Amino acid sequence: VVPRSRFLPVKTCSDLLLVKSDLFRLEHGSLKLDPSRFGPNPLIKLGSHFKKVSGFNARIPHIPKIVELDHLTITGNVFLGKDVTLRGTVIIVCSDGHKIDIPNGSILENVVVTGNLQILEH
Amino acid sequence: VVPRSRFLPVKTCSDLLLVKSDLFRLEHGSLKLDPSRFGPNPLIKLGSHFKKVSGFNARIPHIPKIVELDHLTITGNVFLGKDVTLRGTVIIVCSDGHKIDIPNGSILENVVVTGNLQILEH
Amino acid sequence: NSVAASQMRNALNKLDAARAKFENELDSFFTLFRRYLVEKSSRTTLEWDKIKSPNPDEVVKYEIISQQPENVSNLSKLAVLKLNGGLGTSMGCVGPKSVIEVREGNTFLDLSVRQIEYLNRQYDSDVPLLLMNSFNTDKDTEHLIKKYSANRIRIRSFNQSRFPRVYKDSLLPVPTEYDSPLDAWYPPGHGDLFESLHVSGELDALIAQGREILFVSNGDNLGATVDLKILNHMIETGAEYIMELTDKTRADVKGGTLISYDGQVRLLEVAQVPKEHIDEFKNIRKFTNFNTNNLWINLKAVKRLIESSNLEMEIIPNQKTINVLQLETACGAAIRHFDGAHGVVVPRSRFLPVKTCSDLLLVKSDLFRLEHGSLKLDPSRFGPNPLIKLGSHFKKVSGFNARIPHIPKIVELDHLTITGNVFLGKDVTLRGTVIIVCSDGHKIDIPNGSILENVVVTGNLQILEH
Amino acid sequence: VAASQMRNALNKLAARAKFENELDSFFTLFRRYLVEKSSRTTLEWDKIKSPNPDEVVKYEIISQQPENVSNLSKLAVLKLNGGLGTSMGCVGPKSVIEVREGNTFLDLSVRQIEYLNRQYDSDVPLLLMNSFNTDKDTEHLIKKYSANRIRIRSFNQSRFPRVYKDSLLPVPTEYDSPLDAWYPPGHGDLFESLHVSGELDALIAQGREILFVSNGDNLGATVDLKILNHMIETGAEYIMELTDKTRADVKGGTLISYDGQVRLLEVAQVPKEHIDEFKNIRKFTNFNTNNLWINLKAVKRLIESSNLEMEIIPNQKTITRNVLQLETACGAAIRHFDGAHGVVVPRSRFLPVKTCSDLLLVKSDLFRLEHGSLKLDPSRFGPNPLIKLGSHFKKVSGFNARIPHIPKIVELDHLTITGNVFLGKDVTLRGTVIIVCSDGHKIDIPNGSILENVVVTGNLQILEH
Repeated sequence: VVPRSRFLPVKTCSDLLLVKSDLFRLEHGSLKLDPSRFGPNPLIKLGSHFKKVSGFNARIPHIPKIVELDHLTITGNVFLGKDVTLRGTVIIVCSDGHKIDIPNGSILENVVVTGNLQILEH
Repeated sequence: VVPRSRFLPVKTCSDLLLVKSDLFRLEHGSLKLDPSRFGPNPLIKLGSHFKKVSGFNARIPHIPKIVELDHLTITGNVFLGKDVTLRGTVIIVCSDGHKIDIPNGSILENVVVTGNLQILEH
Repeated sequence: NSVAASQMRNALNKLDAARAKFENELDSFFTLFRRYLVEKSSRTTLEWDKIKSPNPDEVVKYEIISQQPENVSNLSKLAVLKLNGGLGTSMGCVGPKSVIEVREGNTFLDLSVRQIEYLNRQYDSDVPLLLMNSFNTDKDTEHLIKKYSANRIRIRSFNQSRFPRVYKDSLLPVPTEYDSPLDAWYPPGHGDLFESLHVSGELDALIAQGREILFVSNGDNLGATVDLKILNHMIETGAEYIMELTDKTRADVKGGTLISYDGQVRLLEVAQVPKEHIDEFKNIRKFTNFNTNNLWINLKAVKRLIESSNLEMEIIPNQKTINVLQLETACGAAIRHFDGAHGVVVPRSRFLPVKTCSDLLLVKSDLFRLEHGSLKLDPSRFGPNPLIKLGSHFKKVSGFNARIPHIPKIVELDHLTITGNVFLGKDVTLRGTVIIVCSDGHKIDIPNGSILENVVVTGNLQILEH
Repeated sequence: VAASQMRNALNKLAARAKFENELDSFFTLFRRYLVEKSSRTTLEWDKIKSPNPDEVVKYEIISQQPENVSNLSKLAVLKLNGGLGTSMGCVGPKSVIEVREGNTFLDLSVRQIEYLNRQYDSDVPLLLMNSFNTDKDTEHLIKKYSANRIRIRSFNQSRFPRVYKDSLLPVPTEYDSPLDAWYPPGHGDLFESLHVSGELDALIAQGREILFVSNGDNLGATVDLKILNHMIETGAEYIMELTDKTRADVKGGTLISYDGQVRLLEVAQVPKEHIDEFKNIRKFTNFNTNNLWINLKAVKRLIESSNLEMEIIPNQKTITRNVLQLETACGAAIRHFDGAHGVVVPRSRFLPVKTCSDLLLVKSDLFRLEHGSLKLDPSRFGPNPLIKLGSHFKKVSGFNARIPHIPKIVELDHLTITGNVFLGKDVTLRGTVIIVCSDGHKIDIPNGSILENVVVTGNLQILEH
């Protein structure tokens, strides 16, 4: 037996977000977990507009501060802004047809988010 | 001929957002305009769900930081989170029968926002 | 008196009533209100520097109680009170929250009886159930208690205090007469327990009836059975107050805990943590426990501290518009003012609260069996219980039954969260994580027999009898 | 080490005139880069001062100067022309994009100098400084202006190589190996190339004393006589036209006195600690409108002694086979010139056309056209209306799609149009108009509608019955 310390798989862009976040520091080719972080890692379930890697960067070009997040699950067509913070449980689910722009700096915590929202450069 | 300083009518909950904001420090019963603020007040055209004071408080229970705003226009049924910052020009227009919930700590700067976003305490 | 205080004692001069002079009520209100304003001057928040974490003596783990004693004779003294001042409007109900059907037809109060009925029978004893009511509930409870005529329990109810609500702006005692509008009073919290417990004379009568300890629990806590091993621990270590604590889960933060402060154990709530430090408090990793409000309180000690008026608890100035101001206190806070008073951890087994219809689904499911008024968890179930977060079309109880008339098989479910207008069919099974979220405007009928497992469900779907 | 790597790799050839004098002129910059790349490339903040009436002249002064006609014999006019028209959908130079009443940029300038000439009897030469991305298309194009009251001439600037950002080796290998591998090194290249062409020799040779340089896409850059005489009375060798800065132009360049000389401070030269002060338009009130009056003789001498040397602008860019484009700005050269200083003009002489929004403005009843110049309407009391057209309006094609009939807007303050919106014949836009149309919708504003102070939203289709 060995601790998950050494089971850190990247199967899926959902895994790509985890290892890209502030939840890890990169030292000598190794992802060392934060001292703050005293649990299991958060359960990230990004839906499929996040499957391919071009899709994922399109949508998460600025990795959110996820250090106090348990369960994130995002569904449908969603674009996260710069400097977004996720906390507790965040369920964002944009239904077929629509698309949601989550504003820059927005900070979501224990919340279900749904609908249309388009944000455009004036 | 005085400076506009000695003209600060409060006719409308738009005026109310202004005088209630980080634009002014209060001191011995007088609104002192913030020193950094270089020139004319920002132009605030809140729409009609904002007319009565009841509605105003409904949607802005947390006056957004606006010390760097020029133009804000808000039309339709819109709710504003804790710690919003409005820089430059913000236009939030929400169509008939919709609703939009601006998420806590969002930094809206120079944008047009439109759509239908519900944010629900999970 | 003070300037604003002599204006309120002037209302004590301001306040068809033959020898029923509620001066007792008015006076107790005065002491609180005056001090409320006195504490209005200073920072009224414990110094963070001097808050220290409890040591094994002050907060005893469960294992330590567990394998120790078992003494029947003890029941001679034990009494059981159930806090009953709550209305059930937040669950969409006219009346005492505790008369809502919670499981298989049984109300909270039924289950209270059943559980105690069975305590009395198992050891041929006579322990009484005590229902502390309030002016909002007292009327209904005395009628509702009449049903158990010829049971194996002596249910005895009593009212707490009536206190006058105030105005946020003018800060003057809102009403005028012994009863102008009912929606003008308020019960002074469950800290007001002690005064009206002895003002009713249940303090005496219980001591006189030969009883020495109350086991106090909430109306809406189904887990709070009588733990003999505790009644013993409390009686051997001759403690005068025992608070039951359970491990704080990620969604328990806001709740208060016991600390060690100036060599006493006392109850720290968020309101009494300074704003620079609240986040540290809410940190579950630094505050492993919280108060379940399952309290064992030495009756003798209550008399002592009441007659030597020392029982002094923090003021919660809750505000409601019917803006207005309600000054109330909590039973738990008094803990410091008791000799040998300490805390005891206990498993969630006995923290089973029904705040919310989301909680109603949990306790209604196959996840529990009902034995002797007790919800015993399945043998299969070896974890934490599932996190159920039903959205608001589920807030009132008529709404919830409309929508979940047939409780789903939830035995292998972790996280369920449903949002918007959703109707669950007969024989639905939930597994793993189920996130059903129907957006504004729409409504989703989940077909009969449907079985959802690790799935996000969304959209419109209407199902109609052909 | 990066030096000899550049000079050796740059020396490979694979022609009658050796284009080396540029590849070497490059090496001078490309090297300099390394030197500065290391240490401080930020002027000491603590030494900057705000100019004397000496160093920035207000118009109040110039306003009353002669308006001399007989010195056009000293004037030669230049427009910068290395800019493409793609960011407006179009292709070819920017300068040939229809701007007003079928007139391109080029057309309007020609019309103006032609007018200058005819009205005054003077043969003022027009000069288009092209680039490789414009030269040929401008050479054939200009030939349309045959038999005119205008002596038009063009020329090309330098064809510097791009450099690979990571490897720091030059992009091309051959004299033509991809057309992606070259870049024109900015309007600071003006002099250097004005020299290599020989118009510099020709202008002096033919008695032209002063160049009046302006951007291609500036429509207000007319010849101001009132300024010409100021410039000659003072004998100053370089004059930079500056205009007040507003909310929308914080990060434009401005002019300052600094350790004895007047120079242009751009944002890059400011310590990262200080931009929260640089952008206070209470403290830095003008910007370089890029209308530059310039003494040709002074240019000759300065080139000959290699005294002209502007601030390095790296500008990192990308193309598919990241890369670096070291370039420079004529405006910044002002320090090296003697007597040099600035003059505060009205915004009139700043009318950039960067965007189809600008295009709506200059095409509207806001301006009457007269002999190649946009005259702003007399009634119009103060600042131009603020036009923020959205993205379906970016390309010129789309613009014409939706506004084939420029709306009357002489009384507009703010217009914002977002989404897919079509505008009828004879619309009038008063005050504030906000038309925002959601994703997947369309809105047809009906003929002769008067929108004044409104928010319009929805989904209206209007169909020829």
